[PDB]
Amino acid sequence: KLHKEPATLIKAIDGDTVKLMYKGQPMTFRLLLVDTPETKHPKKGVEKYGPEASAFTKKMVENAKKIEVEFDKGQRTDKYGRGLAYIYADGKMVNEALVRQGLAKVAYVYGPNNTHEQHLRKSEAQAKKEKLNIWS
Repeated sequence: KLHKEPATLIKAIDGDTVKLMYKGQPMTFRLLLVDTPETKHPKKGVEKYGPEASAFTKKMVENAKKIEVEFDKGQRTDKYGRGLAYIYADGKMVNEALVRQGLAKVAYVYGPNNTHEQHLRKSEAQAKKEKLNIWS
């Protein structure tokens, strides 16, 4: 079973990445299962909707009373040393909120870190149906 753990916001970095104090250690977290438009992307630097997805993740974690991280059941850090997790701001999953607004698409999923994949795909199908942001 997955469980939520407390964390503290240090800084939002991009739509898909936030730095948190987790267990008294500063680290960078990559949001599981979502691909956002980026402002810190190699070659293609600032993409269309990159500003807007960065601003949305920043506003959601900055205004939160409690942030929690939920690891999935496979590896907990990627090859760049980033924590791989579902991030919750006051009980609402940031990964799902971005997909529901059309500011992220669900990533190509493989491997054991796939628990909320069907939930996110349902939210993406709704954002697409409503022609929101990435899908307008």
